[PDB]
Amino acid sequence: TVPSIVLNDGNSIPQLGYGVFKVPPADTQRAVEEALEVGYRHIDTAAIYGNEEGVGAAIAASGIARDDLFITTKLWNDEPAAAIAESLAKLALDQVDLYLVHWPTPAADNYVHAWEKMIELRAAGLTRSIGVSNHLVPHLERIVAATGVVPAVNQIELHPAYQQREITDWAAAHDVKIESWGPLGQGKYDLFGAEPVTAAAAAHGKTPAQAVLRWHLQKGFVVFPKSVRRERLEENLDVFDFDLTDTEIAAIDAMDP
Ligand SMILES: [Cl-]
Ligand SMILES: [Cl-]
Ligand SMILES: [Mg+2]
Ligand SMILES: [Mg+2]
Repeated sequence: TVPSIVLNDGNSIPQLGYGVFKVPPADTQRAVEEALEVGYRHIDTAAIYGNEEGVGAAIAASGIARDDLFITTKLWNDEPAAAIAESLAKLALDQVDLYLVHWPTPAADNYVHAWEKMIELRAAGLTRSIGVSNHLVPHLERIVAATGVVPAVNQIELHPAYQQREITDWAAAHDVKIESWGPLGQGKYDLFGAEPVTAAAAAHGKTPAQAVLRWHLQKGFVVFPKSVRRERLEENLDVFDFDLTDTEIAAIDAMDP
């Protein structure tokens, strides 16, 4: 099953979650109920852009203890507070488990302020944990030095061809968990056809997608494979029954230059 990762604030998070994806608002409830039945307990609603009413309905009708669920969401575009408050209403929840704000600005003149706001959100109990996205080592050092609060999570683009090692190393050194955004390259390159990928799939009797997912997992990363078809939901979840060897992992790691 899905292992629970330790967050720096005392909370634990299921390593693999369901990313609500490609679902019109009316079918959202049904989709989440399906993920719940499959076995997912970690839900990420980012991709639905605030169309969370259906998510709330599913949770409410699920029968699952609040404490057994992990609700994640992110602010896309002074407004995290307004944003989260609205989401809470839609979700019919007192708080979410994890809240993340957007990539720092090219102007880099507000990410600190943004972090201060997140800290207040947390203090206000709107979210149990606070994290960031696309924060580089310098961004991270800056917010920590400025606020004294270390993010629980840092969401960054991550896949074999692009690993952002500086970030992951730093994170590991400071107890920050990494969430792999676009874990499978987003179909931008031939990931499934890569020798290191096919080789692992073949050896373990898994699919290439599965092998890659496993790679992230063994590396200690948090992932939200964006599933649509039940078949995929299933496969995406069934990646805890095998282990890539150290050699298998290194071959994949070598995919980046
Ligand atoms: Cl709640
Ligand atoms: Cl992807
Ligand atoms: Mg340090
Ligand atoms: Mg070993």
